[PDB]
Amino acid sequence: HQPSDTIAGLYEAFNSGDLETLRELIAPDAVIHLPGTAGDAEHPPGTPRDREGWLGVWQFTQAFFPDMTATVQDIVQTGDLVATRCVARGTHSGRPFEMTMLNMSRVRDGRIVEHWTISDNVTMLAQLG
Amino acid sequence: QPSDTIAGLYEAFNSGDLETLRELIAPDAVIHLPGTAGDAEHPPGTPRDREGWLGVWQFTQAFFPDMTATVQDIVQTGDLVATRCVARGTHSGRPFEMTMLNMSRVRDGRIVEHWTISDNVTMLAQLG
Repeated sequence: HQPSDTIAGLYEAFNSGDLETLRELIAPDAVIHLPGTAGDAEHPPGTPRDREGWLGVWQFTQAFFPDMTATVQDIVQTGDLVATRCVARGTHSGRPFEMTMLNMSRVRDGRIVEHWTISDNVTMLAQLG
Repeated sequence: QPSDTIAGLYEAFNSGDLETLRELIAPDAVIHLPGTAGDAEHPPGTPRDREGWLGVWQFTQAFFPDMTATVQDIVQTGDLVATRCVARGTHSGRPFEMTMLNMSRVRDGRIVEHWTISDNVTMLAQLG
């Protein structure tokens, strides 16, 4: 049950802003598949990122939603593959939101080497307005 | 096995096989669809039942008649199955390829709870 621990560790490290642990748990050359909403001028939607590209998107999001946290609700593991359902919880200027995240991660030697994630942004925006 | 149920589900969606869909999904299943699937009568975040889900799926099928969903990775622990799928098609001459992530609870060979989200923004970027 090591890969499951890696992924649990990841979301805790994101919540705490723990860069050292994030960089331990994600390989520098990991293949990160972010959703189309995270696409920009340099990465069109569908283009994979590396670790530091992912951590860059995370930091941008955190600037807008400084109290946003992810809690793991369900986790399943088979071999080196871990899938998770999380709930992202925060407030936008005093109005609380609650958004589902679904993730799939490949772990090798206790490091994430591939990751897919999508968030239910439309539901979050419905809650805020 | 629960893995077999979920593999059967996506095959049944691809084939348009309503009979098998209704066998594999309990009528009272709790279906958590993304906010894009919300409307005037069912606000974003409100769970649906099977027939509500199959209603949204029929609209989606009618809109992208050549779309297929292929299970790429499947993980199982107990009664919980997660899948990564790729939805593929060609919409009016433009090919598209979009990730779907799903999580399903299976009991007695039927889906009783389901969460799904699809990377719609990437799909729309590929078409326009």
